[PDB]
Amino acid sequence: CXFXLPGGGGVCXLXSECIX
Repeated sequence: CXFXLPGGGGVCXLXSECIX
C-alpha cells in the first residue's frame, strides 16, 4: 500500500497518481 505492489520508497503509484 498504497496502490502499487512493491514495498519501498520507489514503488508503483509513487505519489498522487496512486499511493498519495
